[PDB]
Amino acid sequence: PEIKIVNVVVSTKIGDNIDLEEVAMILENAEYEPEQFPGLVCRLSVPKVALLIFRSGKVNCTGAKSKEEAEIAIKKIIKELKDAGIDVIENPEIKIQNMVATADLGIEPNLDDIALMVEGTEYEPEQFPGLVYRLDDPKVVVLIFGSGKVVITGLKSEEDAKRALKKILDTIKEV
Amino acid sequence: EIKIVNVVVSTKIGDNIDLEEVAMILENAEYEPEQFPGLVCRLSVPKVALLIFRSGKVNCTGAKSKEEAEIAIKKIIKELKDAGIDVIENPEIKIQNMVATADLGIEPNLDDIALMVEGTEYEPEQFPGLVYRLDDPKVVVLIFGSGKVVITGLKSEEDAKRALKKILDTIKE
Amino acid sequence: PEIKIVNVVVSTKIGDNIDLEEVAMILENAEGLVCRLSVPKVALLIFRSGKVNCTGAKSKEEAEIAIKKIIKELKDAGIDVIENPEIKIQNMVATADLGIEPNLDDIALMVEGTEYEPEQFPGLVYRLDDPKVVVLIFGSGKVVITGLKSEEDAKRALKKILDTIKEVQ
Amino acid sequence: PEIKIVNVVVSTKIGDNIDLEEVAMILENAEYEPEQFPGLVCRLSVPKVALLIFRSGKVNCTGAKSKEEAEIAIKKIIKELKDAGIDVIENPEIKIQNMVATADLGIEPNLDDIALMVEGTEYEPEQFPGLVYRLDDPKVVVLIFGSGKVVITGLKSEEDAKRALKKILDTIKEV
Repeated sequence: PEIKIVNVVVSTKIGDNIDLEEVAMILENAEYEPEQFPGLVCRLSVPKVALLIFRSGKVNCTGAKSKEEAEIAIKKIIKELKDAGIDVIENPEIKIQNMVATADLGIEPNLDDIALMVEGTEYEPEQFPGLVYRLDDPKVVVLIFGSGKVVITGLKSEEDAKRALKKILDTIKEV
Repeated sequence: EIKIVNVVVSTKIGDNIDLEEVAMILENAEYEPEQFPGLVCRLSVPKVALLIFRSGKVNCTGAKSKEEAEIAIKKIIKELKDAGIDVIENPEIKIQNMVATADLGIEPNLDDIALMVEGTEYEPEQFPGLVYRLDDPKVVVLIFGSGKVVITGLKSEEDAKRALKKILDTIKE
Repeated sequence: PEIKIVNVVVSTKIGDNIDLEEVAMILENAEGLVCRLSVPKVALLIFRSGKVNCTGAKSKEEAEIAIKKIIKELKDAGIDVIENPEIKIQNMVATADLGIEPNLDDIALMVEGTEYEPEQFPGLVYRLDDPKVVVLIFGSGKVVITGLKSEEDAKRALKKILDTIKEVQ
Repeated sequence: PEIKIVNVVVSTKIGDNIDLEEVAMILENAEYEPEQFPGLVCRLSVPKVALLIFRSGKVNCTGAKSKEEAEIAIKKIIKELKDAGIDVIENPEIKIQNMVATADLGIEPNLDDIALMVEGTEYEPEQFPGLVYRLDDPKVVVLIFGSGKVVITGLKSEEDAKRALKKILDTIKEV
């Protein structure tokens, strides 16, 4: 009946007008094909994250379990580039773009009843698992599974995750 | 390329509905006034469910189309009217939601998309498929590794096509 | 404080390998090829490459109107054009009011990446790295933010500016 | 067109754990409000330069016409603190952090032309005088006025100011 943040998506900027051809030589597991895509994708083994680095120096990062874990990943790559003589932003702003939270309702819900009794939900066991439920405040998408597991996506903060859960729990309560 | 798999519809069938009597009239009707104030009636063929309130409000799920829902509703209304309940004979049926499906034709790289397209969420350990929430039109899109796309929150088949176009354009752009 | 977008610069592509000398025949006004519209009041610079640059629009949508209107003219004269081309914001000017009149000498000493020299230019110049913008701060408290690619970035820029200036006064 | 340096911003470190209360006791024109702001401000009249001094020993100095002028001012302050019995480094290295350079194009530029034809420029005469032009090498901000006056900021060296001027001139030439 409590929020667990399980993954975050973060944006940052680690430099300006970066030479991606040089970056691709420095970094490990760096995929760079300028004829096919503009960005460079770096998949870190430790921590287990993927980073997309643009010539502008903007970076998108997926896979981290938390902001702090994304921060380690980002700063590890900043150090690699700095050490190789790239001009970097050494303590970048790490902005949360998305958070994914889980909770367990503690009961196995009847998704057919929810789908019929709660407005703005959909459910089609043949097409996808679980029930989809969009909230307007906070602006999230909620997935509720037969196990009682709940997944909240689109979140901007842990506080919003808490607000989301209250609303979910209060709506399910009638049912 | 858009196929509608289910609809959710609403209607208004009357004003002062005695749910206890409705429960006597309809087969397989779930009514427990203390727990929830609405009556549930589930049909097996078609696999369609109605929720009926004392206010006369009706919600309906499980139908493949608005027309199939309308047939379900009309049948139930006739049972109630014949028993003596004051109901509206031809109520207006309003689409509240849909599940629409499409195929990309390719097996997409969801990792790339989650990395490359802002406003998407992909966490395969939680849920298969990428979640892509839109505002114009206001829909939730799920994209699967197979290339299957499910579009939910729709109010019409034409918003589905707007949604699908924006999806395809974004994954290109 | 609220941000006002005062101008945008947008780029697009209306095709490839345009013959500019024959474009000046179709579009009234054409000094690549410079074209000036009255409604909306915008200017467009078209290269043979197909690239278009546009200044003067209040918004992306105003620019979109001007580009679409000149596309529809080129189309009819037999030039091969893209009808709904992707338009991209290249720059903006955003303005805000701090809500206080700042001490520009205080900021120039106490905040790094600022310069101030009233005899050469009015206002204090403040460079940010993320978002990568140039900010002009005036004694009136008025700020001008340039180098922007989005309104979200203008919001992010102002938050950082206000926060740094709160630390000064 | 020739570069004139009009001002410099310099930094240095004058010691390790400087007692700012005692610095305020001896520097005339010293502003120190530790509850409001951690640094001490000293504003010199001759020459018109200002210093910001931190407990870390970090010093930032604005107003000087040159690095040397700034160093002279800093050493005068150091002598007072040394004379006062405050532990200071007597031979600090003065680092240029910023400079304002000016030049004259020799022509009265058509700023509207430049705003259209040169990328990374902005011009909004109702909001500010001059056209704003950012360079990435050297990393500077340039303001160009209808008079032909050019101001270059963000400079780390006089040599970089010259390199900036060549690029500005080359750009205007193409317009």
